Amino acid sequence: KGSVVIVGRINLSGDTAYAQQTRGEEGCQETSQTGRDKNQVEGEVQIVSTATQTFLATSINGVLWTVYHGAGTRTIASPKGPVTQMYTNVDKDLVGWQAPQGSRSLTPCTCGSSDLYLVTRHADVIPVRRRGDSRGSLLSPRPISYLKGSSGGPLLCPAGHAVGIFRAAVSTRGVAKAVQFIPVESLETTM
Ligand SMILES: CC[C@@H]1[C@@H]2CN(C(=O)[C@H](C(C)(C)C)NC(=O)O[C@@H]3C[C@H]3CCCCC(F)(F)c3nc4ccc(OC)cc4nc3O2)[C@@H]1C(=O)N[C@]1(C(=O)NS(=O)(=O)C2(C)CC2)C[C@H]1C(F)F
Ligand SMILES: [Zn+2]
Repeated sequence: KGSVVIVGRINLSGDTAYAQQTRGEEGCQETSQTGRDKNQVEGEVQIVSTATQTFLATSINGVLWTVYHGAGTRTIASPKGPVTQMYTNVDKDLVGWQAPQGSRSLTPCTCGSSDLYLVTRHADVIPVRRRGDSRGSLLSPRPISYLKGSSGGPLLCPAGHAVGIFRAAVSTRGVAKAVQFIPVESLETTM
């Protein structure tokens, strides 16, 4: 199987969040096969792809994290070739690689706030009220299509710290009313 490939990023650096593509589909396929990706990486949230799926990955504390259901055990492409996972936990649906040079990491949240914000692959910033250790409700439910492809993205607190990694959606008749996430403390213990 090929490597996971960074194909874009969610730009959160200014006042407006927006998605940027950094590699098209043909270059993605080539880079997945070689594992050699010379592109410059920037930012906290990467858009990533395999031959068959596309999703997100988020840097927290120097590790680029994503979901096992997207990445499996795959290496990630890098300027020096394929990079093997540093963390794999199928029970948490969690994998991680060393964060690429040029990326910026989020800091784990320590404030205990329940007012969260989910960042999607389309750079929507979606308010979510935390409802448990691993769940939160959308303030404005929407069709699940709007969340598809955003696993591996972050939930952030009002100060912009990482609270969790988006894992699964709670859906009724195709409407997403809530999200399920890997809490950052689960990452912190993994580290
Ligand atoms: C494969 C898709 C996974 C499945 C089902 N699933 C759901 O969300 C389902 C739907 C389908 C009914 C919505 N809800 C749901 O279980 O709710 C229940 C309350 C939750 C409690 C159970 C949590 C289960 C889990 F998550 F831990 C999970 N652990 C796994 C571990 C190992 C593994 O090894 C192969 C597969 C695993 N598979 C898992 O879950 C996930 C999903 O779709 N995630 C999102 C996404 O965007 N993926 S993605 O980027 O498009 C893609 C596919 C390209 C990568 C955010 C969703 C976006 F769509 F909203
Ligand atoms: Zn916080």
